[PDB]
Amino acid sequence: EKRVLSGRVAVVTGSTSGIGLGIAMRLAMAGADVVLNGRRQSPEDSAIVEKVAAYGTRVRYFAANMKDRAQVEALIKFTEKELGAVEILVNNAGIQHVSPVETFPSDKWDEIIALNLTSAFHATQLCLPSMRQRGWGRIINIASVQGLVGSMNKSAYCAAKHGLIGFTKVVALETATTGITCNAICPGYVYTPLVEEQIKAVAEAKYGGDMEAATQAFLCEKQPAKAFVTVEQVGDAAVFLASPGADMIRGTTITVDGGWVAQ
Amino acid sequence: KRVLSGRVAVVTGSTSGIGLGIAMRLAMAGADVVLNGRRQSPEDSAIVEKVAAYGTRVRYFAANMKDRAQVEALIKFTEKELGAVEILVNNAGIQHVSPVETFPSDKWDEIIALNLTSAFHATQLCLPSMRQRGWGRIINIASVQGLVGSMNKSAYCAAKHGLIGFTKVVALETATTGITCNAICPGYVYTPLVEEQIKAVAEAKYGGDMEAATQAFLCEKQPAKAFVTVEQVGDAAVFLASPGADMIRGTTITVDGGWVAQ
Amino acid sequence: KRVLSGRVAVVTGSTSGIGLGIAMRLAMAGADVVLNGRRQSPEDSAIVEKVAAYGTRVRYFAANMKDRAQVEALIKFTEKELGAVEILVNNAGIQHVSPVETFPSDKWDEIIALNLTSAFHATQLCLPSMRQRGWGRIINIASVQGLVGSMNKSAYCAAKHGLIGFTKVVALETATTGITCNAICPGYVYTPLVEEQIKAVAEAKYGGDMEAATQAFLCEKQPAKAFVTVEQVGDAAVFLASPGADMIRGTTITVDGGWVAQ
Amino acid sequence: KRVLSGRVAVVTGSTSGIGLGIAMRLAMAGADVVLNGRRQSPEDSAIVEKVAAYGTRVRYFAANMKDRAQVEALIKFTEKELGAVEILVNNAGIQHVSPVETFPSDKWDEIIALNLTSAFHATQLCLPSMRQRGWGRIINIASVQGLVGSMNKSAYCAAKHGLIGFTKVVALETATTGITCNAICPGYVYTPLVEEQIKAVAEAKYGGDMEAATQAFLCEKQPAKAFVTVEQVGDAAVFLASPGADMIRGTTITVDGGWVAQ
Ligand SMILES: NC(=O)C1=CN([C@@H]2O[C@H](COP(=O)(O)OP(=O)(O)OC[C@H]3O[C@@H](n4cnc5c(N)ncnc54)[C@H](OP(=O)(O)O)[C@@H]3O)[C@@H](O)[C@H]2O)C=CC1
Ligand SMILES: NC(=O)C1=CN([C@@H]2O[C@H](COP(=O)(O)OP(=O)(O)OC[C@H]3O[C@@H](n4cnc5c(N)ncnc54)[C@H](OP(=O)(O)O)[C@@H]3O)[C@@H](O)[C@H]2O)C=CC1
Ligand SMILES: NC(=O)C1=CN([C@@H]2O[C@H](COP(=O)(O)OP(=O)(O)OC[C@H]3O[C@@H](n4cnc5c(N)ncnc54)[C@H](OP(=O)(O)O)[C@@H]3O)[C@@H](O)[C@H]2O)C=CC1
Ligand SMILES: NC(=O)C1=CN([C@@H]2O[C@H](COP(=O)(O)OP(=O)(O)OC[C@H]3O[C@@H](n4cnc5c(N)ncnc54)[C@H](OP(=O)(O)O)[C@@H]3O)[C@@H](O)[C@H]2O)C=CC1
Repeated sequence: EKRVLSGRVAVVTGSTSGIGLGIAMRLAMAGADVVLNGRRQSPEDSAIVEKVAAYGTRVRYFAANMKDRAQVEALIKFTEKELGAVEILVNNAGIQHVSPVETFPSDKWDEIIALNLTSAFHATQLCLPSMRQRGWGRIINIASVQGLVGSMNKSAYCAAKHGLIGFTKVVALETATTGITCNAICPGYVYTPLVEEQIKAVAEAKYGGDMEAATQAFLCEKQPAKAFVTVEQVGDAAVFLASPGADMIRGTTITVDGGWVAQ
Repeated sequence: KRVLSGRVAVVTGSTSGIGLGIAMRLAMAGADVVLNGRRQSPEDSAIVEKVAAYGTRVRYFAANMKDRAQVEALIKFTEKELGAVEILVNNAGIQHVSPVETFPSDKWDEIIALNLTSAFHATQLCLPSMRQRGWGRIINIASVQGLVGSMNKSAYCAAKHGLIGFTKVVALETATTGITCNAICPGYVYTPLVEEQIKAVAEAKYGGDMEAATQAFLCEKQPAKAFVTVEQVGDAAVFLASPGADMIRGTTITVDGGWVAQ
Repeated sequence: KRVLSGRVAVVTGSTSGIGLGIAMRLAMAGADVVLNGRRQSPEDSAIVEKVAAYGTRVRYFAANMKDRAQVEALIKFTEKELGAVEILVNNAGIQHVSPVETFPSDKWDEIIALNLTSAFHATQLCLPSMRQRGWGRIINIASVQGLVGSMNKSAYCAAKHGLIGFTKVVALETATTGITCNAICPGYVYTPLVEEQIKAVAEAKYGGDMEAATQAFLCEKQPAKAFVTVEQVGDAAVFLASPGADMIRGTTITVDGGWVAQ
Repeated sequence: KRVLSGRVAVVTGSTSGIGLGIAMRLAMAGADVVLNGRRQSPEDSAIVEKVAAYGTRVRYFAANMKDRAQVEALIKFTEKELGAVEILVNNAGIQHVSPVETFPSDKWDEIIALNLTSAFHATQLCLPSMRQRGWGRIINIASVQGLVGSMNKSAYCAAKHGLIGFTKVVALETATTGITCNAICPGYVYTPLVEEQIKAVAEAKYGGDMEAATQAFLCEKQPAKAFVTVEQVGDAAVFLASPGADMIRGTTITVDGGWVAQ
């Protein structure tokens, strides 16, 4: 019980890649046991368990599609069996689809709402009773600057992320007199596959295949620091929210965005 | 000579409450109006007559906004009867009060479907004509609950926050055009949606006393200690639809007696 | 007849720009108007005639809003000439562009004094009469720079943020009365305050090319790629002063071409 | 080996309350610390000893932050005793509760001077060294009152709103450097600044009952029904000063028991 989160059991959805893996790493570094998650029996990154287990805590991986409420429940029940009560829930799994509103596919709209907002509701609902019984909990929702402002061609995603922030506030208010907090982190751009795919698409469509020009234009359109936020930095924000100094941080956004929301 | 003369408006869920008040004010300002609700015969049998009193063309079309095909049928009906949809007011909406832990899955899905996704469907279906004609207004009826949270309203706060985010994106995609998209955020307004909540509170806490329950409900959130009216929400819709609001884009007009100010 | 018929309005700094545009729209809506600037002889010698074209009573009073005693003289003049101040528009404001490191101390103080503290002085002096009469409108001309920051505008963003916080408190202190207080937050409007900035940018970056400098200046911040007009800011003031805004309290009306939405 | 080892911090108004809590947390995290208040002999004779318990270099310098020449003296004292100022915490602040109508002109000016303008003076004096060194933290202690309004706190809400606006500008002017600027927004914390307000309420409304007044004061605004602690604010400052916060720029860290969430 030396490190700040020693003994706490965390679940990070969509932690085979990107921000989720970064968060899982930082939580383990801080002493938490961690359950990793994605859709596949074999993640594309075969080393994720080894990477997170390097910090001396207990780690598991469980394949579950967060768009299926029964699989969300399976992920929580597996954690309870393997490691113990879920004490830190990080709702992170998420997808993007870029399109003008007029031609935004109906199925893509529904999919983004299902994963990026409703899945967080399902998991939070499943975890809250145990947290209430134990008198402690953290629900950390990975929103976006796109939950606070709009961007062109991201209608479904901005809607889901705004919704996720509204959901965050309600959960925090319903738990405000308890040792359970609920907060959201709002990253600006982070160089993960979700962003790389977008930059590749505009590089081909607009910049003659020049990935450096496309990266600079994509980043600097929105982010005054003219640099990406890192997955380690988002993880550090998750560790902060999970720590005792954040016992009275409730229903808020921690924006880690290079200045995007400031202007 | 009226400020919206000749404009064709569609107001979803306009058989009752705020939607009907908006329709009334739009017609007072000279717009033709298509009213809408789920029923072949709305409960209020005089809604067409009440809105038609201001000398504009009025229609009613029954369509459930949770069904994309019926949203499309509403838009096509308007195009056929009155002409292109120029003012779209996404207003139909529902509430369900429950703690998060026991919030029914189907009730969450229903609230997201109507209070957020149906606005996406109707906006998607109306924007092409608006772009072709170079003018439009999309007015989304959000809530103070789209800006802050309240206990036992997780789905509704989520949907209304999401509706405001959607508003911003549509406004930005149209920012260099004659189309604007904005949201109105009312505080509490005394409609059946709120009356049913006050009844539940009166029965649980105040021995059925609606006078007492209404004041307790209102004063928990609304520093003016008075309700916002359907006419006031309609006046905000007229303002957003008028030429003075050509450069109001992607914003919230909050009409809430001070709720968000504190 | 007209919505503000007979109401007595004071618009500070209404010899130019947004203030004159607000005064014009308030007069068009039927209000009597007191115009105000620093000079006995405003640069624009025609302001009283331009505002008086709408058939209401118009006056001019020279007073520097940075001096509480001259604020009081303006209110007293209005009370003697036209009657009690019913609509107060706190609009006079200045700008100074500089990095924080070299921002002159006296310029910081001057911006705080005019763009924030003068609104407190005028509001304090007008509220007793509004309370005695059971009605009032205080309309504070803020900025998008009261909601977000921009480089090289530390004092102005501070003052305008402060003005928005002040607006909320005044609104909460009057929430159960017939007095409201709100702010309007324009984006860029083509006034001398902005033209001077565009001139500086042109010389620093665009070799004196006003057109190039004007498109760069706008499109850095304002997605509509067009200026907001003084008439549009005036129409927002009329809306806030009307009966449909009786329950709009402590809020911002953002008229900005999409700036705050992204 | 601790996360802020070797960094030199200055915390203004750190003889009491939140400022002392921040100083303690920064030192626990490895920072050298300069404490500050108005008095040659602070009321708490032990502040230096308490902060120095964590094995870092600690100093105290008496200076009134409303006087730009004394802000400069504090910075120059720090440079001489400990080295370049790397972490600046603008914390010193005062409160005055009064309705707007009777708010004393002098108390308004005093609150603006200390709660807003002093942060500008100290920031302006510290930035040049931070830019040369390529690293810095400016942490401004705002309030939930910088994000929303409360009755009878016009000057304070204005100043704290302005401080948040200033924070954004400084962060944008430094966004491509190793300097960040951010604000912490606490809800109610049980310091003398709050205890004096509760005593006023108790004597005015609860017949001297401090326990009743405390619960009413707290529960009107703060859904957690508990006070935030000076240690928690300090932990937020340590987080902002840490490497994980290198890309947190121009934002608010709100530590308020849910106040802004509703
Ligand atoms: N990158 C950025 O700039 C920003 C990202 N965010 C948010 O960060 C979060 C992570 O995104 P990021 O790391 O960027 O994107 P990545 O695509 O790198 O990671 C996405 C993660 O989600 C998992 N995943 C996808 N669909 C499902 C599903 N249906 N069920 C379970 N797991 C799933 C993937 O795992 P697998 O493929 O193994 O199933 C992967 O682990 C998202 O919520 C995103 O909105 C917020 C702000 C900025
Ligand atoms: N009342 C308040 O305090 C506030 C309300 N709002 C918003 O105002 C909007 C109107 O609500 P309000 O007037 O209060 O509530 P009402 O219940 O009074 O009106 C709801 C309207 O929606 C219609 N409706 C319901 N479901 C559907 C559907 N699936 N398809 C089409 N029409 C439908 C009803 O018509 P029928 O029954 O005839 O089908 C009725 O006309 C909602 O979006 C609500 O969220 C926002 C802030 C405050
Ligand atoms: N232009 C823009 O893009 C935006 C402007 N604003 C705000 O709009 C308001 C008006 O600015 P705008 O019209 O652009 O600026 P202008 O410079 O065009 O007008 C400024 C007005 O203030 C008057 N004035 C200046 N100092 C004083 C003083 N001490 N006492 C009394 N009157 C004074 C001037 O009158 P005289 O010289 O005759 O004394 C003039 O009428 C300001 O508060 C500004 O911050 C907000 C958002 C955008
Ligand atoms: N307490 C709360 O609930 C909240 C407080 N805050 C903010 O926290 C900060 C500290 O507040 P809090 O700790 O509560 O108040 P305290 O009154 O407990 O402490 C105030 C500190 O400021 C010092 N001080 C006062 N005037 C000056 C001056 N002119 N120059 C230098 N130092 C001065 C005092 O030291 P000395 O008397 O020795 O000079 C004391 O150290 C303030 O900015 C306040 O607005 C924000 C949110 C909530």
